[PDB]
Amino acid sequence: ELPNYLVTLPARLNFPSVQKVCLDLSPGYSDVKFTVTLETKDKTQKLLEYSGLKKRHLHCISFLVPPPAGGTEEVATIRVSGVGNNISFEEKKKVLIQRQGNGTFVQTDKPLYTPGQQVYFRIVTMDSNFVPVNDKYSMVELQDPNSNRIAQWLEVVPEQGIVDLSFQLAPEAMLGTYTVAVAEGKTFGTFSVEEYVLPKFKVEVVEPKELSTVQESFLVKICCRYTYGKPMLGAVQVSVCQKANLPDKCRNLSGQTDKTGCFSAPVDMATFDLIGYAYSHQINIVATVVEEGTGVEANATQNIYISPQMGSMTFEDTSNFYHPNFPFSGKIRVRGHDDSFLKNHLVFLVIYGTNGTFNQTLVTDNNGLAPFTLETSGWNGTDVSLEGKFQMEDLVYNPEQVPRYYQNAYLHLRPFYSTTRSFLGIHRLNGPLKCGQPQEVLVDYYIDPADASPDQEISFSYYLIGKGSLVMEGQKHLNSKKKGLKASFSLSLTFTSRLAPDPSLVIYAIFPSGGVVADKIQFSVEMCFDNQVSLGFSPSQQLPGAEVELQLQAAPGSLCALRAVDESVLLLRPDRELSNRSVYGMFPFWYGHYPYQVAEYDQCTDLFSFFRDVGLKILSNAKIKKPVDCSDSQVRQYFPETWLWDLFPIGNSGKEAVHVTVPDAITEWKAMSFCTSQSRGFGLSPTVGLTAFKPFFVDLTLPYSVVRGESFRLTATIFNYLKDCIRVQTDLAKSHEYQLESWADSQTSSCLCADDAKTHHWNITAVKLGHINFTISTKILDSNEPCGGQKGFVPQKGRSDTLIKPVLVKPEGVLVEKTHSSLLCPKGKVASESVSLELPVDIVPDSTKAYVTVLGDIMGTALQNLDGLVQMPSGCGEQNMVLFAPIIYVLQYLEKAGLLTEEIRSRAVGFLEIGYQKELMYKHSNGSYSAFGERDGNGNTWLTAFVTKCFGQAQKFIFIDPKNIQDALKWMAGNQLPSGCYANVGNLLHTAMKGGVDDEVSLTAYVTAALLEMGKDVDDPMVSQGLRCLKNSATSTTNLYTQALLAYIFSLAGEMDIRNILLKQLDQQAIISGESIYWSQAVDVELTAYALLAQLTKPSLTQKEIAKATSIVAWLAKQHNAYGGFSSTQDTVVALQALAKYATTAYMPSEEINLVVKSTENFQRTFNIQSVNRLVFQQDTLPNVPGMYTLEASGQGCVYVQTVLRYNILPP
Repeated sequence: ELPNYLVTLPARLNFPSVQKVCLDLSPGYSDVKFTVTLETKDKTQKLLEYSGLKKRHLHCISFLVPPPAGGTEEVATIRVSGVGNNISFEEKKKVLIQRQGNGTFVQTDKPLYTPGQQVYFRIVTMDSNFVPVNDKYSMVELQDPNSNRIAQWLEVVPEQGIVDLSFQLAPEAMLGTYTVAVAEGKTFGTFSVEEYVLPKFKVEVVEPKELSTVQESFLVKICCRYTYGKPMLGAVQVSVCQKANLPDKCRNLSGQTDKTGCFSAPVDMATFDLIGYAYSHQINIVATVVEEGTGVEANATQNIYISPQMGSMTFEDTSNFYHPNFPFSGKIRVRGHDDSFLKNHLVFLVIYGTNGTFNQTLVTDNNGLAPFTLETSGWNGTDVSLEGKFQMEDLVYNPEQVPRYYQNAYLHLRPFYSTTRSFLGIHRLNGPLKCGQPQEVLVDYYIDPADASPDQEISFSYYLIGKGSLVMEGQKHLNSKKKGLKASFSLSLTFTSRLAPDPSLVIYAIFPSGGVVADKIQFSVEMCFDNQVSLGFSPSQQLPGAEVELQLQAAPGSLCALRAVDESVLLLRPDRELSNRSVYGMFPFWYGHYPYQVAEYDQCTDLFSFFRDVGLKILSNAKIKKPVDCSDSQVRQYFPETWLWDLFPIGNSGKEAVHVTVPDAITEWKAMSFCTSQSRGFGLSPTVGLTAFKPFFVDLTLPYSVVRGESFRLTATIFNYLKDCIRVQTDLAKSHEYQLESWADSQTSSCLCADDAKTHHWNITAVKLGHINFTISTKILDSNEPCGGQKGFVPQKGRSDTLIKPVLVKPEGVLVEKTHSSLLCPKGKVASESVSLELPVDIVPDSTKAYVTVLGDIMGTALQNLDGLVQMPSGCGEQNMVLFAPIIYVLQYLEKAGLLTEEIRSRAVGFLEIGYQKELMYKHSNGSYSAFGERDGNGNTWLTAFVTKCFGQAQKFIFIDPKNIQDALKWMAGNQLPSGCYANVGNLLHTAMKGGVDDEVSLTAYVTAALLEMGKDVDDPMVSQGLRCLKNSATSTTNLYTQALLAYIFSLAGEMDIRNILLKQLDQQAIISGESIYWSQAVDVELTAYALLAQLTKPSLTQKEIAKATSIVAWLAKQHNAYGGFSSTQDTVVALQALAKYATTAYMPSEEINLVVKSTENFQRTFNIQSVNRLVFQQDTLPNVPGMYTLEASGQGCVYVQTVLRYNILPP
């Protein structure tokens, strides 16, 4: 009898967690002493210290993880040693300790906001074991669509791992996709802001789910459903279309819905491409429903792939491996073409192997499961292949017609390592298992009584492993004294949130000959949270304005964050999802085997592959490893946007019930919640709904913006959902803020029967500016006369309705935007400038809107993109030169703008040090620099000028050799000729690189501009040699690009004789866009960089040119694709060069600026711009009648202040 040990532990170790190690003991020993200890570079801790017993003992302990030595990565050594009585077993393996990603998300109360409203958001950080961490937040920033950090929160703490923040938008807040970025990382939450109106109906496809070629005609059922669940009536236009790989094959249906509310029509596919491979097999259905009377329309899209498979069957519950000389079992799940499941269907099973191909026929049951149990006695331990088909024949794969093929299932089986003649198998537990409930597994066995021997009571060791960690352990002893036969037993397993969506389970057994019989299966648990959260409403369908009981159920001691939103704002845009797919989605990287830093294998199906397939480190001395192969009335004023945004504390009962008032809307409020306990973990409720509904009410169709002075149509649609015919009476209220031209001058009494909508129309002229209220009241008139064909009934509740709707009113005419700029940049003295706000007097009253905006630092976005540009290095191709070009310009801009942190500068110059050797061996021996390999080809003159530009501006950082400069000087000593330029010779023919046009005088400008940034200047003869080809060529100018490069070459030449003529066609041809002006004609950013770099050469500059250049740096600053994207080979380098010379000339970053604005009627405002809120783009409206304004600034730094006068003019 040979005793043996086993040691198991996880392979990937996480610091904020406690992990499990286990040691398995044979009978015998008991005079030796087995330890397993984790050791590392600075300590060695004790995990298990144990002496053996007379049985198989599985000792399991929980241990805390050491911190990583590098901060996020460690290869620690796990050591097993058995000492005592002159024998010393010793074995070392390796494990990985790493800090896992704390998964961070941000949710908002809505994805879509009007101007003048307040955005609320919640911010959650997560651990991988689903307990939220109270980690410190550095900075939370809220950025513009024009990428200005308009809000910033510094040093904010989460209570119970979550933090709720708020931000107020301007009444004149501009429209686009605002961003909430978190902790300088990957956590982005985008919310859109635009001018909208709330729809009251959604439109959806009902009957076409999936389309196949088997049928001949199908049905479309477009159903328009209101947001409170009632059906509606309107005009439907349906357009079905096919995409061309060219006239689009399309069919248009039209009609009107019914009392059910769904409109149906049959569609035949004689129109669509069902013949062969001509168009795309992807039908697009677009439905447009116009509501009657009001005329508001809704769209509905549906993209349906034309399925060419009649059926598909898979191996859902089948193992990868078979035990030899023992029966095999499996399930086959046979699915149809459109979510249908084949019952009692024929299954053609065929098995391939070294013995040959054998035949099997099968029939399923009325569920769709297909069970097969077979014998592997004749397989003699060889790799076999399972194959399953539908029938004996097959449909013909026509290469010219539409193919109708099947999905024949294939599986490859490899035998278990047959070191024993015993059997151990697990019957599976189908698909999705419910979390929290205890499940039962049935596991069968057969011990052969000739190798294992009868006298030893055998023990089966069961491991339940989830997310690469030993979750639940055990060992069960069964007597084998009876010379036992094939029997079975059961195990109890509970699946929690610590268990995976796909956890595994291994039962092994060790015999006294060293043989192991073992089996590993995988499960399917639904994506669980350990905190069961139930969000409920009582009575879940209430009239609006009354209270409901909101019940939150979670763990005791929880913080429950609740969000209740309207369905209509979800009908504009779909919000960011928060479900079990989303929370589990941002985590996992454990998917499969060991990590690649730590997996050591020997190479030219066993227990080692069983533990490797779950990612569990394991070591022993037994034969557990296969040897290695070489292979009544109610007033309605209300908030339509977010009902509930309150956090709630949960007491010791685990349930909290509150009374909340439903807002005065006829809609569905979708509510959801997520809770946090530190003990149990994170929870998440399913999204529930509260239908706020009244039987008889009023809805208004009105735009949210009405321009003043002229008429617009207001539609009042009255809805009846009762069971009687009622004589309604509508009354539009009268106020001085609007007027009407007597469209039946209100007081309108009219009959309307059940489930009906009646619209009244008015043409209203807006008189007063701003947010004005439209007020309407409806009453049920008494039964004087039997209207509607029957005697009218009068209800008792909800007889009267009154709706008040606000509407923004804007002044009439076109908007003149008169802008003025200033750069108040002092150096330790007060600096006083002034602006003038003047207007031509033809204006409408109350239209003058003016605001003054101060910004500290011009670059207000992508600050971390400059520091993140230094990553992902390479050593081959032309990608390395482009990816390592702009790091020099980025670090030049960092050291000229007070942001050169020495650690990232040292890392970037180390990267450029190891990239300078990988760019130095691209030199041609003729004197130029090569592109693809050494001595491969003579490149263009632009490539030589660019490599001497990126080499000659790196000697302030890194040792660059000077000999290639002299070789390049001898190289273009023959390139330029006085009797004609453009010798050219060679060209860059590279993937997705073109550069510019690169004609004669442009390449002359590159070779006479890029060659002087080694500290060189004028008195050179080579600028005069290039100048001789430009003495006559300056007259032609070759469009705006080459007049910009000729402006660049005479801008640094220092002469004025043929400079100023073409300067009267450069600056005034700029594309003026507010305070962010630029030039146009990839292309536009290159021309703006060339123009800005052309102005910033001469030393004779003043305040107005500096403020104009500040506007150019502002437009180049508010871009994410200019820097951080190296797609264009002369955009990022030239733009950062222009930013570097702008930092060279006058501008310095704002350290501390006290600024104050003053007017003439005793109004002053003081702004404080420190070093931590210099990125904040902060404004202030001006309440004065517009005129003279004075500004002054003091301290250290520069601030850019721009003022805007936006008013409206009536048009002559």
